Amino acid sequence: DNSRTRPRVGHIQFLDCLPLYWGLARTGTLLDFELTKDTPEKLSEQLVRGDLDIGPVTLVEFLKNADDLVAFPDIAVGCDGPVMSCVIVSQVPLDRLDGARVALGSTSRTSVRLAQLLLSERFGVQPDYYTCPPDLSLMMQEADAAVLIGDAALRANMIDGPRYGLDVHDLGALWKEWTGLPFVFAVWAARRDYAEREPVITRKVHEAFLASRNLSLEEVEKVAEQAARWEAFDEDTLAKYFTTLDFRFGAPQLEAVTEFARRVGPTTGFPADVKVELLKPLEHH
Amino acid sequence: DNSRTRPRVGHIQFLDCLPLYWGLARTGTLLDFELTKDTPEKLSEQLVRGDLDIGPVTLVEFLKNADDLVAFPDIAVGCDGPVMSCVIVSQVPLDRLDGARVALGSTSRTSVRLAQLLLSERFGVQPDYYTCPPDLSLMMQEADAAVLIGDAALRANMIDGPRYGLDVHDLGALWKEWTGLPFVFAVWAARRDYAEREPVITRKVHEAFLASRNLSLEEVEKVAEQAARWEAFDEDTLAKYFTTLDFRFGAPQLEAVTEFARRVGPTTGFPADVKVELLKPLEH
Repeated sequence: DNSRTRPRVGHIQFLDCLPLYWGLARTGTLLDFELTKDTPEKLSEQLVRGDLDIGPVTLVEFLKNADDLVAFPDIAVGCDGPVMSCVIVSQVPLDRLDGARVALGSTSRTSVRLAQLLLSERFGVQPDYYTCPPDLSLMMQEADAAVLIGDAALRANMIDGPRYGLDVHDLGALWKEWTGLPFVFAVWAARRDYAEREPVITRKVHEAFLASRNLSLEEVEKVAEQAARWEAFDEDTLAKYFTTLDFRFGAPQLEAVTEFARRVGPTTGFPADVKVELLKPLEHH
Repeated sequence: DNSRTRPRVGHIQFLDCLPLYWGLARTGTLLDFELTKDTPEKLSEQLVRGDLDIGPVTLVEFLKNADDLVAFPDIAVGCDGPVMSCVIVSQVPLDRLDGARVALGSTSRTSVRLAQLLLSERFGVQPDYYTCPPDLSLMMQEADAAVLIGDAALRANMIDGPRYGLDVHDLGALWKEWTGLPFVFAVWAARRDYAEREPVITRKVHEAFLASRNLSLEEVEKVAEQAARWEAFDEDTLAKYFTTLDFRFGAPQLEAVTEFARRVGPTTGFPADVKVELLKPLEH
C-alpha cells in the first residue's frame, strides 16, 4: 500500500480549542486528518519526536525547536489582555511569595514560564517552584499559589476561586499590564521534514485550519450552547470565553512572541533572537 | 466536578463507517461524544465491559450479550446481496477446503462465523481454522484461504484478488444465494445500565446517529471524493462501495438476524431465538 496517507495532526483537548474542533468537524476537514487529541505538552513532544506531522506546539517548545518546525501564519492560541484560562491562583498577594511554595501544573510549558518571568522580573519574588499534575485542591493544600492552564484554570477563574475566596490572576492581563502587548501561548506548526516532503498537503492543512477557525468564530454561539450541556460552565460564560481568546497570528502577535523570547530564551534553552520560520504562501503569475 | 459528561461512544475505523463519521462531523454530533475509534472486535469488548456507553457491536457479540444491551433501531452495517468488504479469499474452490487450513482475521467475530456456517452447512467442508492478524500476504503463505473484513477485505476484493488471481467470495452474496436474505454484520447499542440511567441522552444519541447516517447518504459523493484522496481505491469504487452497503435496520433486517441466530446460536453462545431488545421511542 503506497497510496498517500493522511497527515497525522494534533489537537489540544482543552475548551480553548473546542471551537476549532467544531470548525474542523463542520467543514469535513477532520476526515483529511489522522487526529490525536491530548494536552499541549504531550502534543508538542509527539510533534517534535515524529509521531505527528502537524499540530499545536506550546510556544516555548516551538522556540526550542524552531530550526525543525515551520509555523502556520494567522492562527494561534492567544490573548490581548485577559486569556481567562491561564492563571496564577493565590492565597496571598503575589509580592508575599518570596520563598513561598508555588505549584506548576505539568501540562503547561509556556504559561509556567510566563508566570515565572512575571513573578521574578515584575513583582520581584523568588518562590520555591515545583511541578505537579494540575489539581487545584491538592495544590492549594501544599502550596501558597498555583499556576494553571486549560479547563482547570478556567474552572479556578470562574468557579473555585470566587467560591473559596482565592485570588485568580490572569496571566494574559498581567503581561498586558507589564508590556502593553498581546500574548501567544501556542502556535500551529508542521515538522520541517514533512513540510518539505509534502508542501501542498501542508498548505492545504494550513488553509483548512484557517477556514475552520473562521467558521468557529461565526458559529461561536452554537459551540457554546452545545458545550454548555457537558461542562460546569454555562453558555454565556463559554461564549464570553471563546470570544476573549485571540486566535490571530500576524505582525502584532509575532512582536509579542519576539519580546517574550528575548526575555526568557537565555534561561529557557533557546537563543533570545530565535527566528520563527513561517509557512510561505504560494506566489502566482 | 459531578457534571453531566459526554457519552462514551465507539466508532469502527473501517471505510464502511467513514461516511457515518463524515455525518457525525458535519452535523457537529461528534462534539456531544467522547469518541473511541478502533476495530469492531475491540469496540464490542469495550462496550460489553463498560469502557464505552454506546457503540457499534458486531452481531454475534451483541447476541451473546443481548440481555445487557439495547439495540438502536434503523441503523446497522449490512447488505442485501454483496457487502464487498467481508470475503473469503481462497487459492482453491471452496468445496476443496475440507481439512485445509483457513485463516480467520482476528478483527472479525460475525463474518468469520458466517464463513464457518457457509463452508460447513452449504459446502460441506470442515477446515482447520485458526485466528490471526489480518494480513492477506502472510495468510496466503500459511493457509489455503482466509476470511477478511474491513479495508483489508475491500482491498482483497477490488485489488489483490484480481492482481494475484485469487478467488474472492463475497460473504453477503454467499448468504443471499443460500437464503435469499439480506445480512447484518453489526448493530449499534447502548449498555442497558447506561440506557436506564440516561434515557434521554441515549435517545438523543440514537437520533443524532440517524440524522448523520441520512446526511452521509445524501452527501455520499462528497465523502467518496474526499476519501479517494487518501486510499488505494478511486472515487468511483468508493461511491459504489458506500452505496452498496445497506445501513437499514427494520423488519427485513431483523428477520435476517433472527434466521442467522437460529442457524449459528447453538454452536456459538446464545439461544437460537435470543431476544433482540430495541430502544423504544417516546410516546406523546
